[PDB]
Amino acid sequence: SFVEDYLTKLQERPTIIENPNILKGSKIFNAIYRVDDFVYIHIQSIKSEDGYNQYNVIEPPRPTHDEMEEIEEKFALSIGDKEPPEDTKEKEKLIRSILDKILLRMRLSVPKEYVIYHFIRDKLYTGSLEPLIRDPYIEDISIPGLGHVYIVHKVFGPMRTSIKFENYEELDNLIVSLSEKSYRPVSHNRPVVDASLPDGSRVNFVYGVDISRRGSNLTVRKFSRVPTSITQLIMFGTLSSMMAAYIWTMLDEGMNLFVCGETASGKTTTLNAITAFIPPNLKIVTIEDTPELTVPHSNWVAEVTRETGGEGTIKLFDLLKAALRQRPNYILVGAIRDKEGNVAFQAMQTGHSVMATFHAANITTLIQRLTGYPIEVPKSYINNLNIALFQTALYDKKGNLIRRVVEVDEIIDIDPVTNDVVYIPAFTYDSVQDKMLFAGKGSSYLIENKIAVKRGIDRRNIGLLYDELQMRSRFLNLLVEKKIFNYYDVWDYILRARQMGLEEAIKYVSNI
Amino acid sequence: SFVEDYLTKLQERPTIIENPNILKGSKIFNAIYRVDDFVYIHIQSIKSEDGYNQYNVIEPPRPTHDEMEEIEEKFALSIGDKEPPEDTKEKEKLIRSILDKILLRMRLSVPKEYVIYHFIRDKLYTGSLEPLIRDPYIEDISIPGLGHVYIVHKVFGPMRTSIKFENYEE
Ligand SMILES: Nc1ncnc2c1ncn2[C@@H]1O[C@H](COP(=O)(O)OP(=O)(O)O)[C@@H](O)[C@H]1O
Ligand SMILES: [Mg+2]
Repeated sequence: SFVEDYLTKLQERPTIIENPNILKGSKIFNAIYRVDDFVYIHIQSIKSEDGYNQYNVIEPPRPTHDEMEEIEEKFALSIGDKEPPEDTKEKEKLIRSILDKILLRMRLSVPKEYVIYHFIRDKLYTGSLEPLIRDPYIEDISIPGLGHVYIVHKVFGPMRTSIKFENYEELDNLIVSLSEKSYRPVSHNRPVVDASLPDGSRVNFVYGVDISRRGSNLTVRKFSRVPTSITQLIMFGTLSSMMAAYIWTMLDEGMNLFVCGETASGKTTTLNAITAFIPPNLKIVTIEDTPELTVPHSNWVAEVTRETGGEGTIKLFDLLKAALRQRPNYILVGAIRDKEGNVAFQAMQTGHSVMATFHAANITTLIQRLTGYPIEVPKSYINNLNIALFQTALYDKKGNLIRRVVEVDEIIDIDPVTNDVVYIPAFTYDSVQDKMLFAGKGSSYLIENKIAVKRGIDRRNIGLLYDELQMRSRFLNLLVEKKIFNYYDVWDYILRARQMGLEEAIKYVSNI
Repeated sequence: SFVEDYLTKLQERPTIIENPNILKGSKIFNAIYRVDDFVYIHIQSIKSEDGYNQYNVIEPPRPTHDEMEEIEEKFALSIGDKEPPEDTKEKEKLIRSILDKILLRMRLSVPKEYVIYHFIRDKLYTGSLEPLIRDPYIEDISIPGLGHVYIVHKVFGPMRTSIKFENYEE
């Protein structure tokens, strides 16, 4: 076996372990754990001089270079005109079959199963990075330029791996090839690309020695295909159950809402979580530069922009215009920054609800940016946007990083004397006690001028609305208590609440 | 009676109603109305958690792939790299004439009227979508991606149809 082989070259043998969690804290060890049937990891407790532990990937041996060239060329010669299917499984099925035909009649330097591993690894997956992708104990992967691949391991922290890139052009080719597999090719014109690998891991590419002077570089950040849910956000303290119940009520009624803040404040995460509040039987069109939103609704159009360096380039603006003809109930724009913002408000003015993330720390800044170049939403249409929430990163007393929705504003008007926004802060934040404050009872213009009127409830039975709100807050609190945190489970519980009512829903989930 | 054929696989018995207006707005229902001679619609409420009720298309049975393929081949032959005229109604007329000419002495697994329906439906109209286009109670039709065709119905609101697209290429 390829593994046992490797061991025999060693000065002294490492102990086989199920996983590195046992090695935690320790520092006198020597171990090999299994990842795939094709990937074993050898971890060495002896630091390098620069304090890196060594992460050694054990893979089966590769065929010769000339063998590989012969195979690729034959593979290319077969089928070479036909395009492969889009479906990843059907694609791999086809490739393995074709490969099996070519190899059958060949005399290989290494076993067939090994040629197959490496061919598939390089052609369909992430090549020499694939073992790192497959190890669940890897958090982050970095190729900073020529040299080793560095990782952050959940047990050992930063480690130097046995994988090396010693050639500029080979490194360029890796970045080009991986970005193409991530559906968003780099180019010299647009050498910086954020995207996701097929497994869902986030990847950042920086292409070309003219920008990344030690060679093209990349960073992979692993993390769930399952998006963070609204119950997790409540448990984190990012928003209260009442705040979530409020948003839930508003999305039930088609309100337009922007999630605002600075970069990495968590805006996209919050937008994705609250999307689960959009009623299930509605049409959702998402428009993004790269996919991040994981919408659970069935009627979901997911559109992504494209840069070609010429004809065929499609921007958020173009997609948003097309959405006016796609009968969506909600349009979710990944981020609004340029003239697509103007079209977002056109969408609102034509009866489509909209959510987006936006870069602004407060309502004053949000309105200045919406109404100014290059967005130029006219002032009298600004109140089509109903709600702006503002989210920020902070440190607590201990120094731990936290993210908090620090204000939720209802947009009422722009005052003609003179050009200041009229708004109501429905929620605010006390940074000292780390608590969310509600305005609250009989403070919301949206509850008591839009929803109450639709309902159509009188100003003296308005308690009925605030009671439904307090109700939704209890149900959410209950989900948190019972540790219903998974995105799709939370979605199911929300749909369940739609389909038997709150009163019946709270009382159910109280049992477990 | 391709409708009766469809009906009999059904455990429950859809009421025939000829007009779905009389169901607005009932949360329980299992009925059938006619759209035209070749299209009946079976609508049904279920306990779906995402709030989509069922809109099932009832069309005549298709001829086999081999039957259809033979027909398309002969049709191509009968044209002989001649471009259609430029009118459109005179087109369908010419196409239906050629069809009769070709099906005249063929033996098909399904009635010849059904062969013509499907053939004309895929060649001239919108294929599997055509019943939805023909149904006057449908406002929106969406194929958002792989999965079901979704519609918005004047009586029932958004519904999930029985029509499915599960292959990227097609
Ligand atoms: N409420 C939260 N609590 C903790 N971490 C969060 C929260 N929201 C987002 N994150 C994490 O913070 C980082 C930035 O999140 P993201 O939603 O992309 O922010 P933005 O969209 O503002 O750039 C990501 O790693 C994400 O997993
Ligand atoms: Mg974001």
